[PDB]
Amino acid sequence: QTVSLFIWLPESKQKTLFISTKNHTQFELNNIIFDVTLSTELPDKEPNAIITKRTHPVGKMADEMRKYEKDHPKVLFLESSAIHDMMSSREEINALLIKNNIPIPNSFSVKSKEEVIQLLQSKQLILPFIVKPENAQGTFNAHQMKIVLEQEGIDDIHFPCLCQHYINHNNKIVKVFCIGNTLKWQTRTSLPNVHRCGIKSVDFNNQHLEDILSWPEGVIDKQDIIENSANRFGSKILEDPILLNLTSEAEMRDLAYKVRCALGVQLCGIDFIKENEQGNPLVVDVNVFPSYGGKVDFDWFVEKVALCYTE
Ligand SMILES: O=P(O)(O)O[C@@H]1[C@@H](O)[C@H](OP(=O)(O)O)[C@@H](OP(=O)(O)O)[C@@H](O)[C@H]1OP(=O)(O)O
Ligand SMILES: Nc1ncnc2c1ncn2[C@@H]1O[C@H](COP(=O)(O)OP(=O)(O)O)[C@@H](O)[C@H]1O
Ligand SMILES: [Mg+2]
Ligand SMILES: [Mg+2]
Repeated sequence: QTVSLFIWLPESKQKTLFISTKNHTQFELNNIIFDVTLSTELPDKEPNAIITKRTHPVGKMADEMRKYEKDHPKVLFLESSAIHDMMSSREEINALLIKNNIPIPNSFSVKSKEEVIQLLQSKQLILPFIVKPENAQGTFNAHQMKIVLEQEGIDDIHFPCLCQHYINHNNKIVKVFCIGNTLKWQTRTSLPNVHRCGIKSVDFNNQHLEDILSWPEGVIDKQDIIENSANRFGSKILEDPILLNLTSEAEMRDLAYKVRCALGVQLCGIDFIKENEQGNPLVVDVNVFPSYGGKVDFDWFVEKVALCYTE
C-alpha cells in the first residue's frame, strides 16, 4: 500500500524546525510505502494527509487552509484548522484539561477586572497569579505575561485573559514533545520563585525573558538573581528531567497520552511544572506542532509522522 504525506510549512518554520530539508523522500515503514513531499504551498494533487502548522490565526495561510479542508474532506490534517483554533485559546485548552481531570494550577478565564476582583474577594483566585492572554499562539502579544503579586497589581491587565495561580516551581520546566505516541522530552529553566515583598506586579514577554533583569528588587531572591543573570534569565536547557528526579518516563507518557486524548491532537508540546519540584505534574501550556527542541532531523521527523499516521 502507498500513502502520500504532504508537509506544508513556510520557510520560517522549516528553518527553526529542521537541520536540513528534502523536497521529496520515499521510505517503507510497516509494509507501507510512504511518499513525503515538503512545500511552502498547498499540494496541487490531493495527498492522504497534510502535515502543517498554521503560522498565524488570521491571514492567507489560515484562509487557504480552511478552504482546502472544506473542499478536500478525505485529507487528514496534522494539524486541522479546528485543532489550531482550539489551541489558540487558553480558555478552550484549559477547559478541556479540566474536563479530562488533568492537573493544572488553578485557572480562570476572565473577561474583565470586575470578574478578577470577585475571584480574589471570594478566595478562589489565590495570589500570586500569572496573567496570560486569551490568544495563545502566533503573535508576540500572545506571550505577553503579567505576574500579579498583590490585589493592586490587577490595574493594567489586558483582557480577555487567563488568570492562573503562580506556582513556585524552583525554576525548572519539563517540556514533552509529541508526534503521536513518539515522545521527546527535556528540562529547561523557567521562571524564578517569586516573593511578595510589596511590589504589586511584574511583566515579561516569554520570548523576551531578559525583561526579568528589570524587575524591582525583592521579587526575586538575590541568589536566584546571581544564578540566572549571566544567561539573562533565558530559557536554558538543563539536565534530563528523569535524571533530575523531576519525573519518570512512565509519568510523561501517561500525561502526554491523556493530553492528546483530551485535546484530540497528535503533534503537540506540553509544558509542566511541579510545586517545589514535587507532587503532581501541573500542565501550564500545550502548544500545537512545536519546534521539538529546534533543528531536528528531517528523516526522523517524517518517519515518526508516518508511524503516527498508521496508528
Ligand atoms: O518548540 P518550543 O521550545 O516548545 O517553542 C515553541 C516554538 O517557538 C513555536 O514557534 P514555531 O517554531 O512553531 O514557529 C511557538 O509558537 P508561536 O510562535 O506560533 O506562538 C511556541 O509558542 C513555542 O512554545 P514554548 O516557548 O512554550 O516552548
Ligand atoms: N502557573 C504558573 N506558575 C508559574 N510559572 C508559570 C505558570 N504558567 C507559566 N509559567 C511560566 O511562564 C512561562 C510562559 O507561560 P506559558 O503558559 O508556557 O506561555 P506560552 O504559551 O507563551 O509559552 C512558562 O514557560 C513558565 O516559565
Ligand atoms: Mg510555554
Ligand atoms: Mg504556549
